[PDB]
Amino acid sequence: ESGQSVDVCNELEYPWKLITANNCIVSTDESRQSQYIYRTFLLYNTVLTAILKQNNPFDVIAENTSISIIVRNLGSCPNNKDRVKCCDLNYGGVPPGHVMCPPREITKKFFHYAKWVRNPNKYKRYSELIARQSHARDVSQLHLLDWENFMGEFSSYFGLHAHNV
DNA sequence: TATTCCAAACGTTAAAACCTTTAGGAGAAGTAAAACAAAAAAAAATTTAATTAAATGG
Repeated sequence: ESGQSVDVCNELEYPWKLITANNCIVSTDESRQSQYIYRTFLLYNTVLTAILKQNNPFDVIAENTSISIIVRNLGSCPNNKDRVKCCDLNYGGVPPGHVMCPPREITKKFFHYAKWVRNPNKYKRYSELIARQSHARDVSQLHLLDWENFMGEFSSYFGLHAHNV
């Protein structure tokens, strides 16, 4: 009851809603974290594309593309192996090196969440994917910790307040 | 001792395909009636003998 609950998937007018309702799903905190990670890594991909003097392999949503093979291509970042070796990439701006090296399993679960889009109607098959507890509690919570570490260090790297989420 | 990924079996959720149940139309044998013609059986009429009714007659 508390807060603004008027935003419901019954967004028609009294009779027309009485006839049919908007397509909708169940939202829960864990899928919300999945979405946060998703949007933030979309932002990260956009910034890479912007400062890149080469293509951005992390920007292709095709099928045969697999985060596994791309990871195998690029590999763990030197000063932090949990990250990825984006330091060697080619930027039109001066290479910041390690600065652009996100974690590993975070990107894995990001890609698996992304490949959801093929059939959104099977929403639950990936609704929670990134932050799933499939112990695994430690694994996924520390993955969230690593992701938010990347988020904050990026934000500080460009003066962005951590509160802009 | 204890990693590290790299590969690999397994479960579960959708898609797709498949069998199902019912519904509408299509001939198809089966029953039946339509009709056909002999056969049998009944009916109809026939003719004589017998009977009686009546006139002729001991």
